[PDB]
Amino acid sequence: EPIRYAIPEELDRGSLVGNLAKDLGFGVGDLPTRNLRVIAEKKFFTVSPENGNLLVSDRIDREEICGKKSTCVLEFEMVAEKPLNFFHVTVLIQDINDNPPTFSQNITELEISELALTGATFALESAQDPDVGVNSLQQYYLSPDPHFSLIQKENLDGSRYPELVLKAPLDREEQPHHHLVLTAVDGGEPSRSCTTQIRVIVADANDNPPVFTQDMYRVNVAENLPAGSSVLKVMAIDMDEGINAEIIYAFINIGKEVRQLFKLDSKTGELTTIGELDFEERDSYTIGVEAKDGGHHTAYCKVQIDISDENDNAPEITLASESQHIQEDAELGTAVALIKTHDLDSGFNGEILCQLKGNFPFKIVQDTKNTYRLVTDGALDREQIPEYNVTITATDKGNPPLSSSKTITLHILD
Amino acid sequence: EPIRYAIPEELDRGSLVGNLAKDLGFGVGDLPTRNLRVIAEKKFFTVSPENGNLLVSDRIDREEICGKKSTCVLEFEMVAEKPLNFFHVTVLIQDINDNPPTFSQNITELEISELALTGATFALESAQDPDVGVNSLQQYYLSPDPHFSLIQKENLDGSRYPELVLKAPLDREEQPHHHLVLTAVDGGEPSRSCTTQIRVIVADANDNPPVFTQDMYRVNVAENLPAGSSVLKVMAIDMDEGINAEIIYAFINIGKEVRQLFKLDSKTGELTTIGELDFEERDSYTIGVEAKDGGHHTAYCKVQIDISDENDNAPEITLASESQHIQEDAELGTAVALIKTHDLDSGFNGEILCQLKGNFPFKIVQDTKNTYRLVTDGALDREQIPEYNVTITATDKGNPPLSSSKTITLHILD
Ligand SMILES: [Ca+2]
Ligand SMILES: [Ca+2]
Ligand SMILES: [Ca+2]
Ligand SMILES: [Ca+2]
Ligand SMILES: [Ca+2]
Ligand SMILES: [Ca+2]
Ligand SMILES: [Ca+2]
Ligand SMILES: [Ca+2]
Ligand SMILES: [Ca+2]
Ligand SMILES: [Ca+2]
Ligand SMILES: [Ca+2]
Ligand SMILES: [Ca+2]
Ligand SMILES: [Ca+2]
Ligand SMILES: [Ca+2]
Ligand SMILES: [Ca+2]
Ligand SMILES: [Ca+2]
Ligand SMILES: [Ca+2]
Ligand SMILES: [Ca+2]
Repeated sequence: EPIRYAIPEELDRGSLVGNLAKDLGFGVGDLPTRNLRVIAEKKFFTVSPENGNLLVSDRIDREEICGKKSTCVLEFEMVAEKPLNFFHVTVLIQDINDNPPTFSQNITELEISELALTGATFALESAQDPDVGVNSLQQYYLSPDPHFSLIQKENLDGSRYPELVLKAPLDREEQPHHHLVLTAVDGGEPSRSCTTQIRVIVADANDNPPVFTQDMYRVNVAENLPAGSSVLKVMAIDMDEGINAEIIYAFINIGKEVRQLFKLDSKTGELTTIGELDFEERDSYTIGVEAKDGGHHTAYCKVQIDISDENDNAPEITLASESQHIQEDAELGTAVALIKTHDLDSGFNGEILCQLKGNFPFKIVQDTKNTYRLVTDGALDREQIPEYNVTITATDKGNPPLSSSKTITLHILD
Repeated sequence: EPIRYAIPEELDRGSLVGNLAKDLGFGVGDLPTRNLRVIAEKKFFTVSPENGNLLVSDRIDREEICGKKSTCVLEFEMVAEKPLNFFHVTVLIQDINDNPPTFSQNITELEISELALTGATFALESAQDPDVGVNSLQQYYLSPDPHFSLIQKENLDGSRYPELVLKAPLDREEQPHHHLVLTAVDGGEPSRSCTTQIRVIVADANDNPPVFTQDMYRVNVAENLPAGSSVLKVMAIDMDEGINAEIIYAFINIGKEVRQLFKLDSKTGELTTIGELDFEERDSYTIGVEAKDGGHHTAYCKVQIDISDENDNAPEITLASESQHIQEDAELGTAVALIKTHDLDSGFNGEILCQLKGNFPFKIVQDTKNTYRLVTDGALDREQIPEYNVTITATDKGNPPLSSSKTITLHILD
């Protein structure tokens, strides 16, 4: 007694579903006398009491009725009169591919670090299709990109979902963004399609250690350099981004001799002096510099600071004599006093020229480069001149030249 | 004429350096008459005018005089009288191993990430030795540790510096700290030594992706569940530290049908309901959950939420008749009205028991599980009772049971 029909959805009003009169043993000779009607909470079908045909009266949208059910059937009752009887009529609504696939968003972003190995799989969002059956099964295609490809797997129910695969390593320092296009095409007639853009943001990874612009920082300064003066500036380049590019500079393998003399900026890398340079104490400094980032990648270089000799030391004079006593009967050339000179500076700043300032019966006789001898070159007499105030002046050959004066009293004994 | 001596440093006062009288052709017969003296800005040596010997007068510290020079010589002048002459005396001070090595700090810290490959080299700070020669060359020894070893290289000048090498991979999740002891021993007699402790801090690396406690979160709720009620709580474990352990929870591959129904906490991972559940619309929800950390490591699990059927729908009654008109001459059993019942709920909540509330000359005759027929079971007469107000009550078999009342007026025609 029950009867089932099968019509496609989205049929215009008046489309023939079937002949309920012919298909139930109802002769037309008593059709209007039985008043064939259709009772239903949702009025989707009507019956013409003239011929007994079951037609449609409203829009039959399968997605509004059943949704995503595999089978969409409608069960209503038909009422006849004289006598009153019920006729259960089932109507299976067939699904047509009238709805295209849709992604949740037109543009989707994905963050992938540079450390993604070749072959890494990244999950993608599947497209939804309001239809069922073959009109809902999707085929996913990715636009050709030399870095990314697409693999398509199936679930247990047969539904297909895309997954992004990496076929080329990602280098943010070469290309931080990748624009892909994913297209979902269902397997119905006609084949409806939709596209979406995938913005792949290459996340930074600490894979580039710091690199100094110079493997050796060699500079020459003077020892009279004041404290705090700028000596040089080391520079390191880190091609990464953010914390993986911030560089801190610091000294390594250093001692208190150099720690109390120089200062390295932890941010700008400027090398200054916190102490006093002295060419006589140390003429060359070799310091190791460390460049470290957030990823603990270290870079090492050496800095050599040369110091020039400045004429900041005056020649001192050392004298010696036989209790600074001279016999008035001494012969010409008798050693009266011994002179020793030395200058702490090097080069021509250390060479000394000793002079005899004044007019005395003596003369300077050079023996070595630093030892002089004061001999007699005139007559002596206690009752005439009892004492001589001999002044010795030694001047270096630097620029500006410095000198010192050493006066010794030489008594004349009888 | 110049003469050079060679004595070790740190000699007590009165130690014999040499016989300047014997070594310069000076007979003792005229030794005190020449008054042998030593002129020097830094008084380190003296000469006894009785025998002509050159002795020491103060502490001879080679580190205070020359520092770290390879050769430490002292050049002073000797003064003789009658006649006055100069005698240049050179004294080479030999270095003794009287100073032990020293590190810049007793405890040094080093940060090494877990990604350090087997064989990675890490620079160490060398020990300083105030002496020179073999008394300054250091031998570095590291305490045996199954993770670290020591390699020793030489510079161009022959000085030796230690470097730390990694022979076993570092896992912070297994051991975040490593306590090492580095010892520096110089090559002098006696061999002086010093130690230092190296605190190796294993820096964290995002190498542990999130892991869910359950690969499947299956729960069953009721459709009358209010909005905002706690459904379940997903949990992910990240064994890393800091940013590499903070986990965010979010839905993946979801649509507006489920997005408008549930809410996943991005921090606590608690799943709540922002919509109204309906067993008649959908009975099971399958949602994908993503667990992502700072290192972009993803973890995926599925959550299945089942819904129980609640008796929240009352059975509705559909009636039909021949214009609700009855002939008073109708035979017993004539179909007067047609009854159709259906309940949207499932199970026993959907099964319906139709009753005939009141006393009328009619009775309910069941045809199918949902269709009833009201037939005649008594006499009829228009002039006696012209109309009947038949009340139909249909009650479901749920808990609590719900029911509806449908009253139709049936006129008696003559
Ligand atoms: Ca449709
Ligand atoms: Ca459809
Ligand atoms: Ca479709
Ligand atoms: Ca890179
Ligand atoms: Ca990078
Ligand atoms: Ca870096
Ligand atoms: Ca100076
Ligand atoms: Ca100088
Ligand atoms: Ca000078
Ligand atoms: Ca010493
Ligand atoms: Ca020494
Ligand atoms: Ca030593
Ligand atoms: Ca680990
Ligand atoms: Ca870790
Ligand atoms: Ca992690
Ligand atoms: Ca409900
Ligand atoms: Ca229900
Ligand atoms: Ca019910």
